[PDB]
Amino acid sequence: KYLLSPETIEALRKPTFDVWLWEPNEMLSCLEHMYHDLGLVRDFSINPVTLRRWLFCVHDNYRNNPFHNFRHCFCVAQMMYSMVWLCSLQEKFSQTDILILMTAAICHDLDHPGYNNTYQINARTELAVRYNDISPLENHHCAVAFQILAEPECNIFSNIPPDGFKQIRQGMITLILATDMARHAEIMDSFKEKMENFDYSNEEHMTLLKMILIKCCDISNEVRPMEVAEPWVDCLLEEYFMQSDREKSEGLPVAPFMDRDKVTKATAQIGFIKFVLIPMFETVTKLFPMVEEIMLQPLWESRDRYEELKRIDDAMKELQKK
Amino acid sequence: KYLLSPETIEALRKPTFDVWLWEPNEMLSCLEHMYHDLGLVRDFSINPVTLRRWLFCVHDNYRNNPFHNFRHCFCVAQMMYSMVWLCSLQEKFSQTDILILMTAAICHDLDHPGYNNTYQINARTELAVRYNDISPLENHHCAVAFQILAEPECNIFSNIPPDGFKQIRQGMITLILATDMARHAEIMDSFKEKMENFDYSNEEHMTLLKMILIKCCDISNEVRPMEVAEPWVDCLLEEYFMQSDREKSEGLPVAPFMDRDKVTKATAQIGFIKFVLIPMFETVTKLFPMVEEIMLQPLWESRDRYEELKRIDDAMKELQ
Ligand SMILES: COc1ccc(NC(=O)[C@@H](C)Nc2nc(=O)c3cnn(C4CCCC4)c3[nH]2)cc1
Ligand SMILES: COc1ccc(NC(=O)[C@@H](C)Nc2nc(=O)c3cnn(C4CCCC4)c3[nH]2)cc1
Ligand SMILES: [Mg+2]
Ligand SMILES: [Mg+2]
Ligand SMILES: [Zn+2]
Ligand SMILES: [Zn+2]
Repeated sequence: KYLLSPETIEALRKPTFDVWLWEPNEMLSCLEHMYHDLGLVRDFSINPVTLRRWLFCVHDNYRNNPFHNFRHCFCVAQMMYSMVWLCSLQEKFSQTDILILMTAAICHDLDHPGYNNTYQINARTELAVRYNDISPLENHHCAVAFQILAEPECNIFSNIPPDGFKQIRQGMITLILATDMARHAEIMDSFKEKMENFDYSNEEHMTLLKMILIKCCDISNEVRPMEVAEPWVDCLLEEYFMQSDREKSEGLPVAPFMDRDKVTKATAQIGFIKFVLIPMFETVTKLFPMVEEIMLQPLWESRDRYEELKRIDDAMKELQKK
Repeated sequence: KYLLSPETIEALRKPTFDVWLWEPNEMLSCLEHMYHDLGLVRDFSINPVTLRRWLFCVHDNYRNNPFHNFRHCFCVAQMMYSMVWLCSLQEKFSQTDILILMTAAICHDLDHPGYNNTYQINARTELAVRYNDISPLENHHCAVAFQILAEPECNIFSNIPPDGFKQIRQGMITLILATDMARHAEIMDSFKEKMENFDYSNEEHMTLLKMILIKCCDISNEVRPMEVAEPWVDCLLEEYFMQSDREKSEGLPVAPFMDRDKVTKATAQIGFIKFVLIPMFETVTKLFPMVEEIMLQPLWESRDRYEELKRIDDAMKELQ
């Protein structure tokens, strides 16, 4: 099982990579390859043995949730990796920025519990109390990421000078905190503002672009081939129901899109695709045209397919009406 | 002792109150009085007994630092109390806002370790790593505040509907997080921006004002009579120097303004009074003119005194 075939290693570079075919060790090997392949091990003097141990801690710090598990972690990092090639991001970003994008992608959901921020806050959990209701999950993911890096045996940054560490740390924090969907509209507005006259030499412009990139990868499941993308919806709804169930037997509010009685696989995706994914990737296409064909296309197909599924679903519902 | 006298109860409403005369149990009694006096106990159905246990928990959660200790906590709240009367804040703010201001003031520095954010961040402390370098101390103060309020025996908000709690919690977090001096100019800029045409109806305007109010009380030591204020400068430097020593000892960056070899009592206060205190109180005076005579005058006087103490210091150094 261990040892990636050259076929796999080449497939790893595209958004068509079948993320379900592999097990922890294989995905870990793939992640390891990405760091070597992108020139990060080289340019940052990353002890290659430390790189593997680090990946092991990361994996150990992910929970067995239906959706927010290590495989999701792998999907986001693999999609980021695909973006780097598709958009030749190495022509626009320094290696440090590439390191930040990949590492934040891998760490962005560390120790996720399976219940979102709205639950944390409403249920006044320890995390919501610790972070004063401000992106409790994302703040936690960052903290865990750096508690891991604080451990010598897992410190892939041990050979980077202090100034570079601070720059990397700051960049990662910004990107991980940017994955909080509550800030989606805000961040999209900020990006579309800079978008009027984007400037690659403008640090603030690049910061927003990196935020949009990790955001894109985080919710990119529907960009993948239908057979690869569809099973994720079930995983998502499983986790969502696990929460709405709890919020119900606790008297806490319940979100409709998480309601076991109102949400279907299709209605869970149609809106998300039309008003979240497509708009975001469209803006990104204004910067990278190749994105439209490789990523906006599968999104359009997915949207149409789900709208058809919804009609069959509505038909069955009509037959259940009394 | 813990039974405040009529004289004490009346003096407690002015910024001239001598905070050094009382012991913790007496200060606790004073704080307790403030909640009854302001109508917070009535209007929020605070169980009087719970109010006492809570204050005891707050007190227990402050550390014995030379500056950031329970007495600092008391000064800020006592100054906020003074302000409510001086500016007639109950005419401008709801009882919920008064509650937010008073409770935030009391909890704003909970469990402060005696070393600022720069130290937490540079030493990569547990707190800095937990808060991702974002106002680690203030975030912590706020977390402890609600960890205490989470305990049923200390929950002074136990009889407040959920919607009220949320509005209060959000308010306190905003105010406690606003006490990070790294954000001083930023907050002053936003406030002054609103001040171009202040609107008591505008919630965003009122949020900034509350932020400025708590900020004023937090660094209001020099507004107090010279005899009350003077001792604080020594507590301030003691704490500051404890940090710079440690930083030197651990090979960490040292901030000149906290450096034991460069800071004198006069240089510590002059700039602070002239560029932080006065400008901030000047803007507030625009909304509350009575503040000029009660808080600015003491400031101008302290400024002039410390400026003189400086010329004397320089002449003494020069003489050698
Ligand atoms: C605007 O903030 C939002 C936060 C969560 C959602 N969730 C959805 O709309 C649900 C019903 N559908 C959905 N489809 C996806 O493929 C997908 C991928 N990620 N996510 C979620 C984004 C938050 C974490 C999981 C998805 N949600 C939608 C919007
Ligand atoms: C602009 O933000 C700043 C933050 C801290 C300082 N500190 C100082 O200037 C020191 C030397 N003097 C000073 N005098 C005071 O009466 C006073 C009261 N509080 N503080 C500090 C405010 C931050 C916490 C302690 C004071 N600092 C100066 C400026
Ligand atoms: Mg997340
Ligand atoms: Mg403080
Ligand atoms: Zn994620
Ligand atoms: Zn303070």
